[PDB]
Amino acid sequence: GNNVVVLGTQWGDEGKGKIVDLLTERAKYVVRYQGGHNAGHTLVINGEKTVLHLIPSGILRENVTSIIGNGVVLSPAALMKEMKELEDRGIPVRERLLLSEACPLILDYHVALDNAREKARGAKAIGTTGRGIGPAYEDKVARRGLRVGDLFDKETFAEKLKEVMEYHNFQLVNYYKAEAVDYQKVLDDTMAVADILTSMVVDVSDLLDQARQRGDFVMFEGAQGTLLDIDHGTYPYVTSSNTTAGGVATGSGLGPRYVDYVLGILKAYSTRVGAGPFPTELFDETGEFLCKQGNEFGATTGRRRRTGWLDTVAVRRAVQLNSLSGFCLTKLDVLDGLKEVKLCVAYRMPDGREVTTTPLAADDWKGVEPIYETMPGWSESTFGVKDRSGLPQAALNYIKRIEELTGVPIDIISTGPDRTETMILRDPFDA
Amino acid sequence: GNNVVVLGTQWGDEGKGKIVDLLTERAKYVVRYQGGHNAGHTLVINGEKTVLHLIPSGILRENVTSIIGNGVVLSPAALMKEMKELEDRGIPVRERLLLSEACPLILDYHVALDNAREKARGAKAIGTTGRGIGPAYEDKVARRGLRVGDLFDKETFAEKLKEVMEYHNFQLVNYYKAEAVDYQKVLDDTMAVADILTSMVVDVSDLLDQARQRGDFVMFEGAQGTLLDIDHGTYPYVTSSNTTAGGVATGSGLGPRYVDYVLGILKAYSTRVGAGPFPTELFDETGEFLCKQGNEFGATTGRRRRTGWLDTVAVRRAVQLNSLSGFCLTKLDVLDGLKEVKLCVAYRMPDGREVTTTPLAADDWKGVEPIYETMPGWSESTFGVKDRSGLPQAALNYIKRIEELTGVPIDIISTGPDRTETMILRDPFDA
Ligand SMILES: Nc1nc2c(ncn2[C@@H]2O[C@H](COP(=O)(O)OP(=O)(O)CP(=O)(O)O)[C@@H](O)[C@H]2O)c(=O)[nH]1
Ligand SMILES: Nc1nc2c(ncn2[C@@H]2O[C@H](COP(=O)(O)OP(=O)(O)CP(=O)(O)O)[C@@H](O)[C@H]2O)c(=O)[nH]1
Repeated sequence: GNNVVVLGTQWGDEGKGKIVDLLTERAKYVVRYQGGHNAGHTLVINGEKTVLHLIPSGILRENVTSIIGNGVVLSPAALMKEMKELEDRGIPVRERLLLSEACPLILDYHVALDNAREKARGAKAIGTTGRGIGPAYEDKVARRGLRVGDLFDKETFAEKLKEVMEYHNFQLVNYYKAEAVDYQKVLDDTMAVADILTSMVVDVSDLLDQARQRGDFVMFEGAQGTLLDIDHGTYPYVTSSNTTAGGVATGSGLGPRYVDYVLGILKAYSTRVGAGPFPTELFDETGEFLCKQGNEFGATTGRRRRTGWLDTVAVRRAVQLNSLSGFCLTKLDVLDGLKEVKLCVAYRMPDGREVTTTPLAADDWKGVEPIYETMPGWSESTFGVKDRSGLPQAALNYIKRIEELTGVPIDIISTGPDRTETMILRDPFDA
Repeated sequence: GNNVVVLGTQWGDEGKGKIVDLLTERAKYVVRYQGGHNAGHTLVINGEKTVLHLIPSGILRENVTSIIGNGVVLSPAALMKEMKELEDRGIPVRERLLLSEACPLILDYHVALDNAREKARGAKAIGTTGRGIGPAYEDKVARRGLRVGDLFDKETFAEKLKEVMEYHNFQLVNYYKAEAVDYQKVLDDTMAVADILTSMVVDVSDLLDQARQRGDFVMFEGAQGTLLDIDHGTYPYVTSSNTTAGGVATGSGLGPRYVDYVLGILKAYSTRVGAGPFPTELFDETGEFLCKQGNEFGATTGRRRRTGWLDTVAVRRAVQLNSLSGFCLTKLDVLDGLKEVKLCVAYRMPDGREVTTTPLAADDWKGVEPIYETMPGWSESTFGVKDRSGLPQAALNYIKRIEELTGVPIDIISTGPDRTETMILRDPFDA
């Protein structure tokens, strides 16, 4: 197809970064449609290692154009840092990037509200940890926030900031007992970068329809994982935004019906961070293995990342929330030199029932125990394999059950952290 | 199709009621996907005439299940009053109605916020905000609110409530100088409707996935008109949620790829309630003519609704934001008896450029001059016309021109409020 959606089907750490850059070679336009500065996509350019969090992945491509859409909450502060980076590293970012007028803006007071929230509410529980993504979203809904649009009219921009800034300053100092935020400084700061942003502004949903009208290849990138979707996920342990394919129409302004293909990235085993339900977690040695063999540690003060078997029951939930077209299985290599592999195919509830559908985020997940289906292992090294002819019988057998169980096939198979380590059985853009 | 979506392509008040009642005779399932107790739909409940604001008119039917999808904010207080209302009338509401667990709850403190917010940020001349819909959405997105699913753990609602309420009385009394909502009252009232609300909860996403797999006729319905969309509408002047079709994946739990036909209801002309750009608004006799014959009175303390000719530039945005499948033209009969008639085909920008796309809320609406096509009208009344042939050549020219300027077929025409006064040219379901 031409409009392809890419995203992780679990809780993150699916290993999205590789496939992305991979699909970014056949796509003309690239669009971020949800969330904020927490994309987490690492790259390398000027012989130095750089990690992007805002700029889409396609900025490297010369004849590609990357767009940040209406669904992304913006932070000039974080855009100027990433640009400055690539510009220094020699990348025409200004001639390659475009943003929506409708993008909600995160300003220092928005980080302050967050910083002051967790500390207070409870510095050990999930408040929200600094970048004010939630406050930016909340101000939006309530119809008091600001957008890139506003920057066009400076006179008006100054007055509105003061109306918003006072309501927030009031609750900061008065409620939270935190130092206030100087309106003049936020003002100085944003004006200094105004004309940059304003100059990258474009009519996105028009350009997108126009792009569809002529058959250009577009790829939509979600930044976080499906099972953390503010609504549909394992609530209350969720993230600030919607993390599913359905947020694409809302996020860019394209119709529901022009979503042609939806690629769901898929790790061969599972991992989660922070508390939250995790039915197939492993407690002792295989658990250790799946971590040691897969690089499951840190990456941002990540004390440690939990691991367990592939839960088919939740993957199925993701299949339905996204109307997934096909999969992209990652890290099958970690499974090598393993006695066997289990696939979870149903749960046992605390009342004694056996159920094939994710329990409502209102029933004890801590109670559900996984009915595992065991399968023979494989000692052969899959790492690096660049065709399926070299995949063992057992490897192909594990695939089929995941396919037979989920009711969606695997079009891309990944066999290593390197580009070359991939098997494109189909490719979203020609399907 | 089979998964049908029905919604307003303009600024609301397009005349959806009649169409929805009509389709619910064909639908096995009816789904609300965005909104609150706005709905507003006069049902002549077998003798007695009643105005439903939350329950779907599809509840009056012997073989249709009605679902309040998770994108709708829920008010117990409100739904109980509608239950007994219909249960008094003899309708088994309690057994054809299913609520999703993800539905945010609207409660006392959300309305009393609304009622204070209006006082201060409003003025004497009908302050119609007091509902609590904006507020609840503000709590959801900030992972700070309660849901229906929360009711499944009585001891935990008790604590999470005191917290979200602690935060709200601080605003009510210290910022707004209004009073506080009493906690034990709100805890008490809610607990007395709990076992009822949790007795109707169901796994929505699966249910729908089942009916689709199974091929049943599922209908989805939007409450507010398209250009009021929190995102792609006239910013200041937009509601609190997402009115377009994309709100379907998100408020129900059914991915984007499974919406089949997206039917947009168009009014023979446009009207507007309140502030905001209306580039074709009429200030002369024709307006009075349109308002008068259309009965565009707000059906209560209805300050006259703004009027004007139909706007193809505005209407085209709608088509683009929802990937419209076909139109349903209403109140065409209101134009009977008009020497000639116009339609807007382009907007003239101040620097002369004539264009076919609305100003991206920024380089303003206020400055736009409209460009029309004046075509002759009709005299011969078209009320009740049941066949394509019985329409005058002037009224037919008109329809075909909307079709041309937009590129979407008018598949359904309404020629009177009763149900027999309708022309089905395509039929969304068997299309
Ligand atoms: N061994 C192995 N490593 C892989 C494979 N595919 C990717 N990797 C590696 O695993 C990691 C995958 O995560 P990354 O590529 O950063 O994407 P992501 O983790 O989904 C993005 P974020 O975590 O910010 O949402 C990378 O460090 C990459 O080199 C694979 O097939 N096998
Ligand atoms: N003369 C005439 N009257 C019509 C026609 N179609 C509907 N009506 C009248 O339209 C009015 C509006 O219908 P209704 O369905 O209640 O409102 P709505 O447009 O669905 C919803 P909202 O106001 O929330 O946007 C009704 O009061 C009905 O009496 C028509 O084709 N001709």
